[PDB]
Amino acid sequence: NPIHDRTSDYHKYLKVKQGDSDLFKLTVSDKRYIWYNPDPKERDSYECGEIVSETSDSFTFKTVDGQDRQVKKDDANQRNPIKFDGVEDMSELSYLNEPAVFHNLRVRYNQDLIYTYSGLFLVAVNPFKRIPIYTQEMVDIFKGRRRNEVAPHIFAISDVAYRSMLDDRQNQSLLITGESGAGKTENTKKVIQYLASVAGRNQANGSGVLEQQILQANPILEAFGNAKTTRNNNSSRFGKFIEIQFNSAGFISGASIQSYLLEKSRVVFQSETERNYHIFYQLLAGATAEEKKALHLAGPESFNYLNQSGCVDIKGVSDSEEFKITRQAMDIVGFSQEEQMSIFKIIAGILHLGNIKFEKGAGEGAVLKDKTALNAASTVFGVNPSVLEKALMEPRILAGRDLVAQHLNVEKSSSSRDALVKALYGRLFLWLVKKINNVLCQERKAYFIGVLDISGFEIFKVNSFEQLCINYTNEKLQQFFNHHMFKLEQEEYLKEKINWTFIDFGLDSQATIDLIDGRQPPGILALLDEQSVFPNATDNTLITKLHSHFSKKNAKYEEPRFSKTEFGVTHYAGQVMYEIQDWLEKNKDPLQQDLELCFKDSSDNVVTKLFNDPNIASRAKKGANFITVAAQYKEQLASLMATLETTNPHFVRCIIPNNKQLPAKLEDKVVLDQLRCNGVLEGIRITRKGFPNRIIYADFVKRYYLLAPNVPRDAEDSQKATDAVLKHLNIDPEQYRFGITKIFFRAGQLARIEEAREQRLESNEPPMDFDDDIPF
Ligand SMILES: Oc1c(Br)cc(Br)cc1-c1[nH]c(Br)c(Br)c1Br
Ligand SMILES: [Mg+2]
Repeated sequence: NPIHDRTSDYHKYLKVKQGDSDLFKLTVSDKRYIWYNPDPKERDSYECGEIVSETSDSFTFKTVDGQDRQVKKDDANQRNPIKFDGVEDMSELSYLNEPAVFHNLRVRYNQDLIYTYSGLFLVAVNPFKRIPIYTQEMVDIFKGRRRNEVAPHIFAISDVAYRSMLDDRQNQSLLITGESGAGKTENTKKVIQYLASVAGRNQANGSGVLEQQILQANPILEAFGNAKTTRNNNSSRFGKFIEIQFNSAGFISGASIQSYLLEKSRVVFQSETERNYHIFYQLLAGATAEEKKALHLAGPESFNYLNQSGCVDIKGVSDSEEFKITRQAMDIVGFSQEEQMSIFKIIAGILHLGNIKFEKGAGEGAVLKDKTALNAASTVFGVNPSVLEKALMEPRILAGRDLVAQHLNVEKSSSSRDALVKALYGRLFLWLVKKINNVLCQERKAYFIGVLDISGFEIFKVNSFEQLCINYTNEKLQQFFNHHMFKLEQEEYLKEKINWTFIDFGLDSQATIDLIDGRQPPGILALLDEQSVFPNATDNTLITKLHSHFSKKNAKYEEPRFSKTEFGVTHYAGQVMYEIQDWLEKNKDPLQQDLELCFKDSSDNVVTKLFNDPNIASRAKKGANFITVAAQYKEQLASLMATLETTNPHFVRCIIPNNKQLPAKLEDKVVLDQLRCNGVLEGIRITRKGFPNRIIYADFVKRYYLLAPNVPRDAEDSQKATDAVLKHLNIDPEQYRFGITKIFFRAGQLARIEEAREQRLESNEPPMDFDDDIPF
């Protein structure tokens, strides 16, 4: 067994290295140490000092240099006995404080051990380097193992979820949190892998093929939906809820993906040093010359949407090599060889349209002198060039009931062309997602395990509407954790009347969540929508309204003194200053009907669908206007949170080590912030200070029954049989507390008492054998 062979890759890569004699001499030392601050100014930079002397309320230690300071014992950050350094579960630490909890993560991380448990939830500090812990071999190890039996691993919590789904017959979900570039997506993938191989049919195409498809899906989505931002080379610019469905038996019956809030302004604009979506870069430098000549493609720097950020390559990635993998996945899912081409015709077309140059006519209406790009785009799109032209600069609109044709100036024509682009892409993602889900969804599920993988919290120099929506979400998920961890939990202890003194773990971002989506009184997204429907409304009228409502009124809000177009929101992960520029047209999402009228008329069977399929081209109507971006997302989100609330949640807090995407560089001010706002320690204090073990006296007969002399799975009070089954074994009763519909146990006490009789081969079935028919 690899688990026990201290030679296996399992031991080499998942277990902490055996120490040496010097270490032992140290581990048994009688000395006591303190975690202190060499420089008060910098709280998060700690040094280990030896406690030299003490008094009733204070410790006195010597610093690294040699000077001695004291500190009242209450404000002392005691260092845990070094036999703890490396603990796979910080729930066990004797002293639970920031430097102590950070030192364990340092120790383990310096050993390439990225996983550690902080109670019921797992932790994952980005390695920023590959580690052989996700092989089929490591998959097999974890399958069917109790969490205690094995080391912390994304595969463990997955399995744990699985058993719980099968056992309680309750749907489950894996919520992976983290800021931008912390591992969420990487860990997301492992959950599927493990879940696909462990609960899959061993390949009967349908179930070994259905699984290959499920697996081949993500690369597709990551090709058109991910990109290089200044915080991650593979940033997920759209969230998603992946659902893995199981039949009543417990085998993978199917899966379905639900995309969310895709940053579609990226196709037309990328900040300095970033990249458009990979998809463009792959097809461009990865397509056959024959294909290269059919879409009139050329060098990335030739296309306006790709040559502006000053970055066309990603250190370590081969767009051509990646382009292949993409086509490889499209085939596994089911995409036709025809469909795929359109996909690229549409992408080539999105590039050409962006090259289109509008110029001032003799008058103020813009003109197109060069038709080269206009026709290239129209050509591969199956549309009519002159129709497109007229649609771009002279869109017909209604004046009351009149039909007036507009004549956009350069500025307005450009923006229209961009609206076309973005609209084109957004539909395609949707479609690609839509198309895909029909392959993977072909049987009514019995149960499912949801895997939420969103865009993490981000703070760029210019933060717009997308960034507000993104952080709004990251704030919503965070509260989902708080609620479940402290709110629901404590609320459970209160009525049981278990005599639980309420604790306020100081974690609650309701004020911030309210300032954004609240309706009455109106939060930010409310006034925004309201401004979005008023005729003579402008960005200025908007920030002013926001200011008007919240400046010097709301605590999570701030009106800057250095700007008249930015407003600051205080998030759990930090304050974020938002530029209000373009929020109106962004929230309205405009597109000229003539353009939409121009594409429905497309010869290409893929494009046509984008503008004709109602669930692709349509848009809800909110009375006299269409539904706003801010309104549907709030709606989509609320729907998810509704879906989430109906499951049993498993948390995984991913932690970025530094801000340089570098391995072996765990910066401590960075890590500590994350652990702080994430509420990790608080997440640990609650499991320690609480009784998380709980079962009614009915299910008490499930495992604790014959414990004792006489006292079976049957009785007419099981509350009578309670204090008799453990009392006989005299289990500390100060460990549990019998409040009243069921009974609680403290800190995995159910476990020690479990193995008391669990790993009991003494009478477990080796009494039959003593005076058998061995008597004559
Ligand atoms: O981009 C547009 C536009 Br300009 C107009 C409509 Br009507 C729909 C889309 C679209 N965008 C995303 Br994103 C999705 Br999903 C869809 Br449908
Ligand atoms: Mg991600």
